[PDB]
Amino acid sequence: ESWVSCLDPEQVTCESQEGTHASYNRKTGQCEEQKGTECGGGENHFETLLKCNESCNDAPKPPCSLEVDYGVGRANIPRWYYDTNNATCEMFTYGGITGNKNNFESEEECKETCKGFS
Repeated sequence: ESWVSCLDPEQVTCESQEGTHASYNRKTGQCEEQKGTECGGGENHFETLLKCNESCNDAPKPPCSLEVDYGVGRANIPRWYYDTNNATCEMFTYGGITGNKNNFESEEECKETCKGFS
């Protein structure tokens, strides 16, 4: 149940080693890379960003509880994301770069999952 690590307190960074790891930052609602080797904190850390993303995709946490993330690529794939700041579903240009749980195929899906569709 690696999705547990996703929903655990963030792993604390470390200035001992130069090695880096992935961790789900609840303040931004996305997986981020940071330097450190398990120098205290929670179990919220992963081998890489893909492992983090997949773990947080398997997490029960509603997609509407995460912020908009359509990647930072240069693709042009229309997809729907929930805006947590304006509390509304909008279409964004998917860049093709990973993402997070907040990722919908349709406006209906977005709204219904905010209602609590599961």
